[PDB]
Amino acid sequence: SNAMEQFLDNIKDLEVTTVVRAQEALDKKETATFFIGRKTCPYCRKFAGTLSGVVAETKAHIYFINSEEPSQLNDLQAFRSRYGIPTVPGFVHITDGQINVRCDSSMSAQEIKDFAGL
Repeated sequence: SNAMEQFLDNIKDLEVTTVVRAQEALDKKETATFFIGRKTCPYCRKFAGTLSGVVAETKAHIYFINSEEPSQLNDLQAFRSRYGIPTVPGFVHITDGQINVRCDSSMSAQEIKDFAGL
């Protein structure tokens, strides 16, 4: 749909990756932030609009994980189960071996910046 195409535009400057890359950030004590969601969900689309603006404003590097990528089905299931992400959108901030998860499509620009340490 037109709205899904707007989603693809909104996420154009996010870096597509997988849950394995998030686990690497945990294990290596890296700081990295991930938006996990799907273009097909209106709440993911709302969140992606807000996030898009934050990325444009800050020039931040934030990752995107497609929560319905066919080739990633059981890795996604396992990660979402292990880290408590039963709905999308999910916003995941990893730093110093610690993971923080928020599943709330309404997060404001400031809340997003606060959460991602921007």
